[PDB]
Amino acid sequence: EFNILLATDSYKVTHYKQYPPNTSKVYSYFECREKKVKYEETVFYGLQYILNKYLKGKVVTKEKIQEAKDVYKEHFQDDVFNEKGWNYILEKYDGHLPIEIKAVPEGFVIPRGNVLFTVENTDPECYWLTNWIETILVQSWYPITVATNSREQKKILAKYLLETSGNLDGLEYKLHDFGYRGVSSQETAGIGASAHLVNFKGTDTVAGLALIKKYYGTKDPVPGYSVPAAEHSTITAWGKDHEKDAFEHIVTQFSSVPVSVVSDSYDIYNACEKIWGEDLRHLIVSRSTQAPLIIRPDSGNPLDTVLKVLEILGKKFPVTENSKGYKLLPPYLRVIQGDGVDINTLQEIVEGMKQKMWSIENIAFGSGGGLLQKLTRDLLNCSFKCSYVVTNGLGINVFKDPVADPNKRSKKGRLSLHRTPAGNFVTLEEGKGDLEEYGQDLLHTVFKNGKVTKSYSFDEIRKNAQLNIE
Amino acid sequence: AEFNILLATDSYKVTHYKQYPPNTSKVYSYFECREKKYEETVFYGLQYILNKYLKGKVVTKEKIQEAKDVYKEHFQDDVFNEKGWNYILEKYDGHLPIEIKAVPEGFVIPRGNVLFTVENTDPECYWLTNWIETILVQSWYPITVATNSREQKKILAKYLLETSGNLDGLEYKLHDFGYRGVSSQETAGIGASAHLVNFKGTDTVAGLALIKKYYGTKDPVPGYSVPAAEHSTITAWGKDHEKDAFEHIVTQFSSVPVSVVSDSYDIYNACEKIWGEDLRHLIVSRSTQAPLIIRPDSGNPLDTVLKVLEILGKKFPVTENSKGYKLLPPYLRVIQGDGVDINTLQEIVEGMKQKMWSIENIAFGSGGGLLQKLTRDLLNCSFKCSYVVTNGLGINVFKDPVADPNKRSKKGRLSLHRTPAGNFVTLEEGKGDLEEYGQDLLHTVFKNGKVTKSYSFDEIRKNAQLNI
Ligand SMILES: CCC(=O)N[C@@H](C)c1ccc(NC(=O)[C@H]2C[C@@H]2c2cccnc2)cc1
Ligand SMILES: CCC(=O)N[C@@H](C)c1ccc(NC(=O)[C@H]2C[C@@H]2c2cccnc2)cc1
Repeated sequence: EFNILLATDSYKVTHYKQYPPNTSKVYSYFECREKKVKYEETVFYGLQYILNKYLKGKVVTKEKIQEAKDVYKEHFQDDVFNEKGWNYILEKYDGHLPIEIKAVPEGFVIPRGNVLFTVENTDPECYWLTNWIETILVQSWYPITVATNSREQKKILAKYLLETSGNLDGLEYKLHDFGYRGVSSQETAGIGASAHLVNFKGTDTVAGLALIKKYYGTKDPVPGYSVPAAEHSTITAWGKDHEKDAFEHIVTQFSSVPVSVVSDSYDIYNACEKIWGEDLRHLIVSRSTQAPLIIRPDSGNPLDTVLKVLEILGKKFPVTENSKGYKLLPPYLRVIQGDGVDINTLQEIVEGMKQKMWSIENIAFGSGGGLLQKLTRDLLNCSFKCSYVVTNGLGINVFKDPVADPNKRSKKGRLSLHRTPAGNFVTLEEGKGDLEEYGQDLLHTVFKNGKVTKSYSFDEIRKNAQLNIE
Repeated sequence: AEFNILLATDSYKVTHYKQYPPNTSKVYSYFECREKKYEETVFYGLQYILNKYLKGKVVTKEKIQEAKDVYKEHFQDDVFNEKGWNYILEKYDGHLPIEIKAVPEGFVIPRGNVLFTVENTDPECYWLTNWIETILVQSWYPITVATNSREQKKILAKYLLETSGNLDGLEYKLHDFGYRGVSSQETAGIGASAHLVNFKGTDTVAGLALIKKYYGTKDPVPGYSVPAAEHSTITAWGKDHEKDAFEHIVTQFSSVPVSVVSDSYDIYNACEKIWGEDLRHLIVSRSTQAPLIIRPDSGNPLDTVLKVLEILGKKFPVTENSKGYKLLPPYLRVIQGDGVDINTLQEIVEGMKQKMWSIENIAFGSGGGLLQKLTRDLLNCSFKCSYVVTNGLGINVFKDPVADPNKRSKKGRLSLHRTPAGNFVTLEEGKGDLEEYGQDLLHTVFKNGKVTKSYSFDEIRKNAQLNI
């Protein structure tokens, strides 16, 4: 089981001995520092999961202190572990962290370079605890980056949907999470899935559903939805020469709901032209508007394959023209490109579809790796730094300012986020927020002395994270 | 609020029991790092998955009811295999009627070879094999971290041997800094443990517990670290008191090696004026097993390394080694942790060599590059069904997409063999049964809810060793 005393970077175990003597306060903040996709604004999401799962309640025990002591004595080949400091938290506070965390509400969309959350110790003895928990808190970069990058792809889809159709109907289902297998772990799967679900309602990553339910909650039955679908194994197990039968059995089994059938197993073109287009057409043209056949390619160049499929289908099914003058497949027939989809290639497919006058109403996208795995902490320059210290009754504004990288320069003093008269955000430095020139601080206390003092519903988060779209 | 395997799959897999050919009794599948840099792969991390997520009673009455309620709402239709999961509950007491045979953990295998196979042991559970594909495919991550980390050990070994004549302390030349740069607490432990198959330097503590609990070592810990400063422990002293911070830290860690981040304001000024003059006397006096390790952390990774080495060279006695390469005094080293990945580490060792600096003078730290900036596509980690039994007839199945031939999967029952030349080969269409040459290298690791074969972390370390 989890032990906070073993959930930090090794070197942090040694830091209590490095601060100026008589330091009573170490105050730190997190931001997405200002740097082909720009990501000028970020979705703040995921901290509440960290607060509940790892920082709330009795997190220090005598067994946990002892387990850490023996581990670090071997790991450092020396005694540097602060047994005294951890025992103090256990005796004085029943193992509850004397820490205060202030954060902007979850789901809020804030421009780059603004304070998102602050961390400070409430007990002078625990000056070292602020940066101990940097490691566990900085991991919030991941739900932040997934939610931000997913929202950016919703902007792309929203542009082209409206451009080629004049409406945003079913925008919530145009980007589907297929990333469960392509992530580093079961926990990353739940965190990442949940962050995509702030923007969309389509997910195959089940892990995300339980995480939202336990850490946020919803008034809705489920946070995300899926449809019956096929894989190479459920097609190929019939034998090459029985591909038609596989398709016939699958589409008949799921006739009252939409069904995705992967048709690239041997020859995507033959499957669309002959099998769906000739041989099984009678089962396809009969389907409900609420229950279409979603044809799925999974190989080759994403744009070219998508195009080639749409024309092959256009030449075997009645392709109507809309109010914007864009080619639209019949409702009982849809498409899903779930291969090689990331923010870049998604932009390319929808632009290439617009150029060949194909409506975005015809396709939905599936993304795995590019959605939940192909992201780093550099993408948004998610960083945690110390901005203020109190040593021997004196408070000072501290920061890093490396000569070779001015982008690595951090903020000074006590910070606050404010709403400007023009309706924007400004981060105030050096305690200037106390004057409330631009009203009250937008950061709220979300954690204080082992207690989660403010929680957000996933419904509030979704609303806060909405697209401007005007 | 605990782990439920019925909710641990891709949603569409919940529907596949209704899609396989009628009267299918067996579904046999395998894993490989498909062929296209990264010629061979370290097979690592399955033992973690089997023990944590697959062994024992993974099915309970409450778990079936949890999954049923969710999937009803998730699909807005009843497509859940209540009967099929209750069958595993009543018959096997929630144990998985699955058999998994894998190549030994740590084994270095070339691309496009069978690494592990999965099949159902009961005909009612034909659907079970690929339900657990999602959880098993996640083994891509420990495999890829272990493979990419071993690849950087190859680069480091080449240049350390070239500039010093030995491979001394190679296991300490690439240190894990990735704990904050990963996506979760669970990823940190899997990833940190995967780097520790090749190295012994880590700041990702989460990796030690995983090793102790799922693999084990003769030694008390598989990974080691030293005291080190951070910008907060420097900057807290004030901009004018960088020398006081430095002095205090090097004094606190006087008898052990200590890393001090020196770029807070001006890396070059901390090297020439502070370390090179004002505190020089506290550096020249240090023990060979307790040096000062200067840490640059901004600027161009190679230029900074060289400019720093150039400065320390003009303030500290630089000597020529057995290979004719510049070596700093034993009480002084450099750690380059910023912007280190496989490509940049190459550029830095490449660059240092041309400038006649021994790789003895430097250790590298890698965060995101080592544990995060990796994907399933790096080694093309894939799980596919190669064999089925329908109406008592065993048919060899595969996929061969016209658009991509590199996506073609293997057919029939597989087995892995070492040829007499010493290379490897995967036998398809049940050809293993001929016993042409050598025994199958895939050994049963899982059977009917039980982990049948295990490896210690020391065994895995042995297997994953470089040739030289
Ligand atoms: C919910 C409203 C709706 O009707 N949504 C539509 C748009 C929709 C269309 C297709 C799918 N599923 C697939 O394609 C799955 C086979 C592919 C897959 C999953 C996981 C991993 N790898 C591949 C899901 C939903
Ligand atoms: C074990 C034998 C030995 O002595 N190894 C040497 C090579 C060694 C040298 C330096 C360090 N640690 C550092 O520099 C840490 C400050 C940097 C850091 C850590 C975590 C996250 N971000 C940055 C660790 C080990």
